[PDB]
Amino acid sequence: EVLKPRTLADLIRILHQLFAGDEVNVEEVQAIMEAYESDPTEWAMYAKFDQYRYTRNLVDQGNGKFNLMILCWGEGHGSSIHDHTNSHCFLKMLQGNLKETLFAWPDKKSNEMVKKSERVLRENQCAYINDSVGLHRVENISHTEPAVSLHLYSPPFDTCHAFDQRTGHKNKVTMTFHSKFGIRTPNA
Ligand SMILES: [Fe+2]
Repeated sequence: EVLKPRTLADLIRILHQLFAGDEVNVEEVQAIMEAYESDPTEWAMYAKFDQYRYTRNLVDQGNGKFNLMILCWGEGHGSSIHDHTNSHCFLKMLQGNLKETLFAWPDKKSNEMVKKSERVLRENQCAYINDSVGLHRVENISHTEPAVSLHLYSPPFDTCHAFDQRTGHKNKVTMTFHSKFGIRTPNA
């Protein structure tokens, strides 16, 4: 019953329809993204890794409605604890596996941060998060294999906050692209 995109190209086309409006059905988007069968032949042009940290690779600008990007996690690479600047955020596995740890939001008080949930995203699985759901950290589970994920943010955003697990203090972080449309960006 779920519309199954047969290619990354089909999926992008479907996403343009699902975000053409002002409403967006989260479970519907989640199911269609999950239904797409990851095919490395179709997204290898975006799979540009860096030795020391993960990379963000823009695939499609979604007519200003959303950003679609591919994130490449080297061996052992992970993110900090961050928020998502009041946007919808979908992340689907394209290769390997990521461990998502959901964190609760900190008070004004300084305290160790509390884990709310911990899981591994399976092959082709699509997960969903926004700021009302919680904060999270994402990491490659493997020290011998990469992980690759497909992320969709609506509306688009280029700033977020990173959180110190020990205190809950946060810092604003401007997010950058490693590449856009298969083309490396100036200055990593
Ligand atoms: Fe995230």
